[PDB]
Amino acid sequence: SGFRKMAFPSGKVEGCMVQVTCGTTTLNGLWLDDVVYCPRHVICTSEDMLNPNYEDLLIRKSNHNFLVQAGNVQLRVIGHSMQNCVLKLKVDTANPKTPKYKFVRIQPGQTFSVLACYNGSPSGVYQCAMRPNFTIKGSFLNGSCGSVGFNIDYDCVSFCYMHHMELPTGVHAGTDLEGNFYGPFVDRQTAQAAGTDTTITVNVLAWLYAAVINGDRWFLNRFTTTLNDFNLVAMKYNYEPLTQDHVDILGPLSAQTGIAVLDMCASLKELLQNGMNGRTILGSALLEDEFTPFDVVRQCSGVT
Amino acid sequence: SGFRKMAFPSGKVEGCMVQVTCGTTTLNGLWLDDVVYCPRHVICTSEDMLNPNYEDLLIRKSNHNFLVQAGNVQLRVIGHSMQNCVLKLKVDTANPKTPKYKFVRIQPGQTFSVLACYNGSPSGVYQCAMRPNFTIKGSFLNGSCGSVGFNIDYDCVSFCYMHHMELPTGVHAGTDLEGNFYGPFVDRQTAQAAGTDTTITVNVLAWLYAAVINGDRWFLNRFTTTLNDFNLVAMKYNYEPLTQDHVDILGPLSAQTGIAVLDMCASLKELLQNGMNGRTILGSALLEDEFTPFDVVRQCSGVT
Ligand SMILES: *CC(=O)N1Cc2ccccc2[C@@H](c2cccc(C)c2)C1
Ligand SMILES: *CC(=O)N1Cc2ccccc2[C@@H](c2cccc(C)c2)C1
Repeated sequence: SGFRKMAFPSGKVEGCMVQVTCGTTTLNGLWLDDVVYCPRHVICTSEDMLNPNYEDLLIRKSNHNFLVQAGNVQLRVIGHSMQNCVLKLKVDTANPKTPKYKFVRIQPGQTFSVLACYNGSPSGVYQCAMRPNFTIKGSFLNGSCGSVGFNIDYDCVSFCYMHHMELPTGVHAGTDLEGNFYGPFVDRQTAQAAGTDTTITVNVLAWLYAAVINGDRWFLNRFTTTLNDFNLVAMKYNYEPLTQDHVDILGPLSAQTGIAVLDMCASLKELLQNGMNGRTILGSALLEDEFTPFDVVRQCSGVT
Repeated sequence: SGFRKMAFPSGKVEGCMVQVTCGTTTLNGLWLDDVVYCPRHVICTSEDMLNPNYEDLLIRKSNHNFLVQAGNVQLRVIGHSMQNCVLKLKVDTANPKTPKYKFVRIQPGQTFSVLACYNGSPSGVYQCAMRPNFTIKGSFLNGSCGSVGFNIDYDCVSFCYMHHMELPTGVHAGTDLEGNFYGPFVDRQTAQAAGTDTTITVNVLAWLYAAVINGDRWFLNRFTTTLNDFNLVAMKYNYEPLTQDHVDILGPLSAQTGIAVLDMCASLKELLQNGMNGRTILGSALLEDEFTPFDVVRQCSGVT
């Protein structure tokens, strides 16, 4: 028992991190097979970030201008191309530690682990969620760009995020591994504001099921609700609307605990209306929304 | 910017995890050099756990009864000994992935990362703290025993914990890598209750400094306090007493922010007395105590 905000083991991703330097800018790269993926703003100076024309800036860059170092050894760059907001640097050596992998573009509400790196070296690993406004709340300082987000299914690493920037409010924006930003963000030092950071309702419900499985049951009430009634309350509290697809995904958790999804929705409704009253659920004084129903099942069953 | 509960990159520890089976019990082992470390209760049946005499149970075990599997390959056990509550299984092959390592016995309040494993395979990584009552609040199911806690300083892994058991209240107990339990716990299926889980005051203050560094400043007040005055309030709220050693350790954070330690103590005092009033600090509605002053410095500076 016990329920923790758990990240995937980072080993498979650590074996892929490299340092990429272009001129005076150093960030992180992801080395998979004979390609190193990194944010295209590695070619920019801080001054260029104000209004960069990446195709124009890239004309002045040759293969030998991208310095790629894996550990303490230099990789030879034999090609380079820009795909959306990422650069793909073809190297002459396939990464011997390349795991089985996929590039996936996740949906808001989905969680993933981030291996934060500086100068191609891992500093730490934590669990994130793609927010409903397409930002993430990470921990990223200067030099962290190029750090990646991922999920693992047994031996296959699905890369879903690459860090590119911090908004003026301290929230983070980045791309999938094809270089497409999540949300409307652009890789430019311009004021870009995030939309409403709503709460991932299906994730809160999943975490309420994890709480019941682990002994925290004080919040269970004598009520039930309907999707429409619940959603009127959810809208009022800036919670994402709950759909029948979300109810379906919670099915296994509902089955394991014997608590119908709509009954858990009514418990959540009373928690929103009445508050926690100084109490905690799984050591938290707020409703946690960065565990998906799949994460709850995985952690509660011990998937390796 | 942004502040996350971050675990160390787990790669170096993943390369050490093995499966240890004795009879019908399977748990995790830590393979360092030519020795595999695992909880001595691997020799027990669930029935034996009620009142086990480990020396007696061990007489019936030979080297060939301990089945050690690293990945999908079997290791040959050429020796075995009991050191306190851990078994040391001498194998004929040194672990080729053994990192630089130390065995450290940590103090309450110190944090570490846990790589939770099942059948020698890693399922996830999370950050823990050794509580003041010598328990940890982990996420451990049956099969997780033998999973280890650790800290990393650049390339040296300091192993500090090995998981052995869950108390009837769902909190966890284990040993250092010499087999000595943290606290008064014994590896027996007997009712053992934990003492008061007090709050790690120095860690809360460190996290309040991290909040200020990251923009969360609403809680800063116009007051100051003394160690004795603060401690009268801390005792009332089941917080650990703050010492001049703790004040000294917070010095770098006090210097970076320009907020004197005793001024932050007064802010903490008002937070304890007045509550959060529905507000959050670094996305938490309660005062976080599982970041040490060293963790705050490390994360805020990007140590790899
Ligand atoms: C993520 C990171 O480390 N940086 C540092 C950096 C170096 C060189 C150019 C730009 C940057 C930063 C930046 C600023 C404004 C916009 C974007 C997309 C990145 C991020
Ligand atoms: C940590 C873990 O997986 N287990 C399972 C287990 C297998 C075999 C014998 C005992 C145990 C469990 C246990 C029960 C009571 C006390 C202690 C020290 C361990 C823990």
